[PDB]
Amino acid sequence: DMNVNFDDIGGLDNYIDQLKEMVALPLLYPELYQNFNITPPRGVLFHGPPGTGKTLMARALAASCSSDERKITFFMRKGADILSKWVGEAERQLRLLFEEAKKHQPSIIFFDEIDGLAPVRSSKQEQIHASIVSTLLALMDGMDNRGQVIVIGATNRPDAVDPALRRPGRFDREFYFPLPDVKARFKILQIQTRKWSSPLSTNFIDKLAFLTKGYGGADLRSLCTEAALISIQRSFPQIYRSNDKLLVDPSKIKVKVSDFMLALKKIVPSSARSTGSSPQPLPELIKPLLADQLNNLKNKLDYMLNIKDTTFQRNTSLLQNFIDYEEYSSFRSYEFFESMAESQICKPRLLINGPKGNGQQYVGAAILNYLEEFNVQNLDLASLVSESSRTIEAAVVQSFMEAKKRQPSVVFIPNLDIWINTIPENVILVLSGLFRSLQSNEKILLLCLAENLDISEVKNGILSDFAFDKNIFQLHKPSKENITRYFSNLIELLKTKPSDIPMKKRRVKPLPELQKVKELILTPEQIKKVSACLIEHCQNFTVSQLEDVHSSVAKIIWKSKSAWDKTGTVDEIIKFLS
Amino acid sequence: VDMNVNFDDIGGLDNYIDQLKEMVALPLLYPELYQNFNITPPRGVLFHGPPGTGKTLMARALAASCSSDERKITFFMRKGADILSKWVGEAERQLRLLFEEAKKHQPSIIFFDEIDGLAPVRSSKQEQIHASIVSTLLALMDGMDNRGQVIVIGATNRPDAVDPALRRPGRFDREFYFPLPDVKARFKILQIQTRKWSSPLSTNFIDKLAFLTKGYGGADLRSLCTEAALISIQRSFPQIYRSNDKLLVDPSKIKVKVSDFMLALKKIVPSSARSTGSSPQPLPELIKPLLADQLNNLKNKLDYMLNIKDTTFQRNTSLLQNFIDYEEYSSFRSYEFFESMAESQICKPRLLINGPKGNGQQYVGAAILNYLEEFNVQNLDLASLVSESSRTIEAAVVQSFMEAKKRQPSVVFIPNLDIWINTIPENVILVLSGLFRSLQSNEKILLLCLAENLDISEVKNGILSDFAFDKNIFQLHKPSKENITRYFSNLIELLKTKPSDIPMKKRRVKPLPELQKVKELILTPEQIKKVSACLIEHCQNFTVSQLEDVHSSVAKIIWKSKSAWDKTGTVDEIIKFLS
Ligand SMILES: Nc1ncnc2c1ncn2[C@@H]1O[C@H](COP(=O)(O)OP(=O)(O)O)[C@@H](O)[C@H]1O
Ligand SMILES: Nc1ncnc2c1ncn2[C@@H]1O[C@H](COP(=O)(O)OP(=O)(O)O)[C@@H](O)[C@H]1O
Repeated sequence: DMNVNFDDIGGLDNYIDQLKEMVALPLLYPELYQNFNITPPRGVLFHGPPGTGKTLMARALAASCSSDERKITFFMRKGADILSKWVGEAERQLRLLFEEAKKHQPSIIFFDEIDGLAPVRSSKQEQIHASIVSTLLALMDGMDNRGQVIVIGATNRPDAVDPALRRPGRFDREFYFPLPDVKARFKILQIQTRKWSSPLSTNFIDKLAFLTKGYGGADLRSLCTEAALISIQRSFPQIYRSNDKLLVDPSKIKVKVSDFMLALKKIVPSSARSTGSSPQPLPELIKPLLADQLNNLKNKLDYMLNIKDTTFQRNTSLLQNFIDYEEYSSFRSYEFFESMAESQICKPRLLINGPKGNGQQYVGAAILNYLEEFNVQNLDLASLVSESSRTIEAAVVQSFMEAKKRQPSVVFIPNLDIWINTIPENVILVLSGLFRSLQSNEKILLLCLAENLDISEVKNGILSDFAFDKNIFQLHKPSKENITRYFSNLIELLKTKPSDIPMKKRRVKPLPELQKVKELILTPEQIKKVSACLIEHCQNFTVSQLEDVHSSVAKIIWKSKSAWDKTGTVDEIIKFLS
Repeated sequence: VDMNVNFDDIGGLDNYIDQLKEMVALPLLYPELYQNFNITPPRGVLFHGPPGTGKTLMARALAASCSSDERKITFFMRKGADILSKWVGEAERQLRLLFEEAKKHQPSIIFFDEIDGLAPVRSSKQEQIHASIVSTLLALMDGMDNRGQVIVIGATNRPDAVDPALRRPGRFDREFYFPLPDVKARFKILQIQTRKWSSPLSTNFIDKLAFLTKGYGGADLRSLCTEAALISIQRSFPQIYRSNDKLLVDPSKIKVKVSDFMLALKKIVPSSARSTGSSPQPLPELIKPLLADQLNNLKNKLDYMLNIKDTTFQRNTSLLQNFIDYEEYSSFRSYEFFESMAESQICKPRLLINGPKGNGQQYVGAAILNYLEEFNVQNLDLASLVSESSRTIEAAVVQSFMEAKKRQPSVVFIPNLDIWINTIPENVILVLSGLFRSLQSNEKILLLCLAENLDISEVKNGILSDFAFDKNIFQLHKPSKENITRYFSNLIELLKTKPSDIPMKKRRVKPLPELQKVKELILTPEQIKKVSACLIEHCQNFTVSQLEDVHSSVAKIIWKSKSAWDKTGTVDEIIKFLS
């Protein structure tokens, strides 16, 4: 518990406004609930992925509603911390909790990890957990008409809470705390790196927000902490050898770009610990080879999914939309314009077909990194047959159901050429019947990537019932300008100096103790000959063959990283490409 | 179980010692640096690795080493799910009282040994009795109130059996892989266990023990030194094993020789041999003439494939010693460009070793896996896939590849590929090929397959065409004349020995003291040349298995007459056998 105000939470302004409403307006403006015979909303259920800001929202509601002109007291009970081996002493300890929260009315109650305290309806296990959920229903249903007991509940899996506790009288509003996008991760990184003695450039924070996809709110905090710790390790290492306190001085500890870029390589986000990785953007080496034809593949995805407009809820908040904008013949016209706004999506399908090894694993990852607000459901082989209990049928059906719950979704099938051979025809037809039983306005994009997929399989074959009619994009091999830029990026390492490479040198003097209180020869005929042989050898090559040539020439270049006579390196590059 | 074991007792984990000092000791001494950036220290590490690696030792040494000053650190320790009872109550209540007493004595370390039994994965049935414990653990570790300076350490064999909500910042933000130690760390562990001893061993003997103990963990090295000391006690004073009264011995002249360690290495089966995959070990000294000419070439090929001897970037063994001994030195064009051009040397590391039937592939695979010491070997052989009877083939292949995807220097190892592509189902090869083509180029997952008489038509237009075995096919050719000459020259060196050189043990002339209770060898050099010529001419165009058959068949004849001084009968029997 700290003095966390609401200006230490980034990206959740709408739920901040709704909580400020339900904690201020039924006690500051009481009259407005009489002319409409309505009760104020009583219960709210916070749910979402871990490290998003649920407990931060409860702590900020505790801190902000504690001031001079009004007192609001906070009662917290953790997950199943109220039960004991005594039979009905848990019922006593819950009833007395609501009694002290009732004889007070500054009280608001919070149940962290409600899915362990109040699980689903008990088919077996008629023990004290069912009595706990029955007394919780019977105790928070009503003992006050229009009272002051807001019961906040935090969980990770909201489907594990009892459905009898998810109703319009108890846990009314259900809030989803989403993993932040780029604009919100920018604000979280400014909230963390705010009171530092030397702040960061905003272009660098934009690059950090671009790099940290899949990072929660806690993982950005961990990245900032690890960058500060690497800066303390880099500035004053001598405090890692003494067992007694030394005298170091702050304001020489500045957090550079290298500390963040080294802290990024060791922090895995919580959405990639049991997955291994996250969909990363297109890497900087092969960006000359594929970003000429990824941008087109972005534009089609900007044309069949309506991403760049986002005509519903484009701004930060709904109340801010009522402040800075003016509203507008509302009965037929609203239905008509909402129908024509939602009718811009027919059936989002995309099959990205190319030759073998033409960078499909980069294009799929770059597209899944580009689609920020989408619930990606992977139908690859390593996610379907990973479990030894569920069948391929049940896995495909459950993944499509999770794609149907969270409505902007991407069903993602990489290596469709393998997927139409490993997966039997029954599961492909089950997925086809699931995709034909959807409305047209449903935002479930079926994305597919394949290598050497014959069009006879998608126009009259097994995939002919997925409607890949005009939505087949063709990754073709990179052209001569792309290969020229790729190998100019390669050749610029042959031109760099042996003193310009970042070879770390040993310090000639030891570290200070603390108080215990020549131009290389490269004639431009050789560079043009290396350019011409690298262009002529990689004629009609795919991306994997170009990376093979790039690695094979970069080994020869990195062997002579200290030499100045670069003639033998050029001759070995000539000799390899023959 | 919280002894005086500190940080000089652990050997070979010098990188995690710096981070555990960074998150336990250094916040206590320097709170002004952590409050300068408004950062909390990282609190809570999940130790994971093979069993017998040093997790509990690291926890106890963290509890005892940072408490040498007058800033005491209490060490609460919990065995793996010993906290739950037959009722619903005490399982959450005891964790409540544990975290409250850890809150009270504020610098504290809670150590959950074997946390995979306390916080298991949410299964299909039997939800309640573990989810009600996971819920109170998650709500107590990173709750709304400040937990204080409670450093939570968990320890496990595999981290996937822990719940993923625990593997999250604020609770288990750091995950430390404790590796089976390399030869320098095994040297340091052997130096640590043989440090208190009265007659210490030499340096080169500990070096030879560090080479001989490949695959051993730390606990196996401790058991080796314990069994060597016990065999030394059995060798010096046997009579204490027969009396029931305490005899008077002196704890001198009981020094551990080499012959005690050489028996302890036979009494100890390591955790590498208990596994079902191919145990990495060097080429044995018999067949090292036959194969080390064409193993070295493979090493050279791997040195051009994985950049082992070219390590200027990604040399992170210890970042703090890197910041101590070295020195720093626009921003993108000096770091990111050169890191990309150093990572862009690994394109697609594959290697298919293909020789005739019986040409020593079971030795070449283990020797390559011994050479790749800093790699993570994941065996995709048949026995490791079918050994876990609950898993399927597909799930085991996907699990091994996903374990190889993390800890990125890794080797996916398929021995007996000719058996593998004939007995694994056809969809599993496509699953593995889709997992390999869904990798980036710069990922160091080497695919190492060894095969016996595999057709090139199967890797050209077959079911292994989607693995890119184009240039990376190495042919183990049959061993040449000089290798066979050196092999049988060692055999001949066995033949021309004297029976006084052949080690026969003793029969002692006097019994042990009770304790106070409280000819010339006739073998002409022409016969040696005849036997060597017959061994060479008989083993024409043979493999390693046929050469070992001939070697065993001749070694039996030589060890028949190991006491005879007239070696003409055994030469006649050797020449009679090879006809
Ligand atoms: N939306 C956010 N904005 C800023 N910081 C956040 C946000 N979400 C989480 N954090 C950081 O994460 C920590 C709290 O997250 P946590 O309470 O662990 O969420 P949850 O309970 O959902 O896992 C705080 O230290 C805070 O700095
Ligand atoms: N890295 C190491 N350095 C020194 N000794 C070790 C190391 N690893 C293990 N040991 C020895 O092995 C013994 C048992 O280790 P243990 O705590 O059982 O590890 P784990 O819990 O991982 O099996 C310890 O008493 C220790 O002396």
